[PDB]
Amino acid sequence: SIDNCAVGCPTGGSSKVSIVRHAYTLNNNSTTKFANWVAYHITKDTPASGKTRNWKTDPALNPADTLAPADYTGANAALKVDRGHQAPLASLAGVSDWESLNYLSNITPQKSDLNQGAWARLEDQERKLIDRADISSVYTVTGPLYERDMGKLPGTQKAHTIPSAYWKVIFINNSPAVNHYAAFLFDQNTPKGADFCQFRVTVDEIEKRTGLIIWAGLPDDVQASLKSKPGVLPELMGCKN
Amino acid sequence: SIDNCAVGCPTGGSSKVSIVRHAYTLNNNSTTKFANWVAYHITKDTPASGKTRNWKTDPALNPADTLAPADYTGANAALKVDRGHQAPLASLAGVSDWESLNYLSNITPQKSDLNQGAWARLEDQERKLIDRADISSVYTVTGPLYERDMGKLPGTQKAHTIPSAYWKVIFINNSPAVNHYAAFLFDQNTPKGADFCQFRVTVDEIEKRTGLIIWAGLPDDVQASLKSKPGVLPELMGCKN
Ligand SMILES: [Mg+2]
Ligand SMILES: [Mg+2]
Repeated sequence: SIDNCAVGCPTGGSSKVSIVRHAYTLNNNSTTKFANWVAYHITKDTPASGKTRNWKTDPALNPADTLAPADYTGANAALKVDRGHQAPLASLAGVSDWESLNYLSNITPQKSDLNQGAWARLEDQERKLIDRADISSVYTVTGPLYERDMGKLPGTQKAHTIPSAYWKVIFINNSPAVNHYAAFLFDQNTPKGADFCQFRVTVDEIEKRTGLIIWAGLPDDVQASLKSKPGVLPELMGCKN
Repeated sequence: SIDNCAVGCPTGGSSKVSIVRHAYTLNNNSTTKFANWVAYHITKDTPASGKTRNWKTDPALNPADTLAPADYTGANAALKVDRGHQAPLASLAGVSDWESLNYLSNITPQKSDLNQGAWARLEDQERKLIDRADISSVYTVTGPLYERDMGKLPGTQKAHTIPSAYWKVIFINNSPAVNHYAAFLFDQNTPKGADFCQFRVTVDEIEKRTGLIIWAGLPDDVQASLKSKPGVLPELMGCKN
């Protein structure tokens, strides 16, 4: 009874069932150990600052199909990665199941310079959209890409696949059929000082690279036309051209 | 009490007072003899087909400040122009004062190849938007450019200025601050078989070439960012890239 997608959650996830929470809807990958996609819905009631971060194994998954906190030991030192959120904590932690934002189904080993740099700056602008009086929702889908060998977490024996990049698809209010939208894609090795505005892409590129269909409930004609056209939502997020 | 603009009618027109009708809001130019801009609001209830075209002098204007039917005598033979509508007849002819769509304040001498070609095909797609279940309004502003000498109507003694080009700025539903938008600009000499999708521009370009501020009630930051960025509404009208 919770719809975190509005226009249909993505198809093409490796799991036929998705986890549905107030914080987000997520589709796990038991092979990579990370979520294929995470969909969430920011409203005026969802942001909450200063929450704590008790990393925890997601109790709704089989423990063999996801990571545990122990699996991150030594990762920062060896790989210069953080425990990076997919659905962002500060944008969503006002919901009733907020601690699930720190479940490791919502985390990947994300390069620190990306997590703390352009990815964070994009999160900040994404969240700020909800402060506009005429913006009542931000609906986002985010996830990883696996396109090159990224090495392995040193602290685990579990088979897993570290992402090589991350993507984020955003629209406001009711539907990208009528409302502004955006899509971004960042390599893991994006420089710390990068401008997130330089990473705009089409939804079609993300779909072709991921094997997903985003906004899967839209009419075919809407999908074809809008997914090959970069959106204008980034212009409201401080981007030029 | 009638709001044909939603987000503020344009500023900068030569007349300090505009004519407000159910069919449109119009700002006349007593020097050129044509409207500086015409703003209108298509809904599911506004289109009507097959209405006739009884051209008439606008009774709300001083006759010296506008054209009369006699003024068009011989114009097609001299200049290959038609009596071209600014606010489109078929999209608006169901309104309560529809005959005002054929008042000459809503008409200019528009090259036949443009009127019957790309301009008409844009009108058709603009009108078709309202058939979509999720589109409840189309708000448009249209008007001329005055940049080169296009000749004089042979049938009048009045000083007048034939337009050199025509533009159309469109958005759907509530506001371009949140909804898709488009802008188009066509020279008078546009070839008959031209594809209207090849004439997309920014709102900023139209403003700079007219002295107007369109959507003048939007916040400054919304104006600055969106007006320099071509919109995505044309993708819903059959256009690509
Ligand atoms: Mg982060
Ligand atoms: Mg016409």
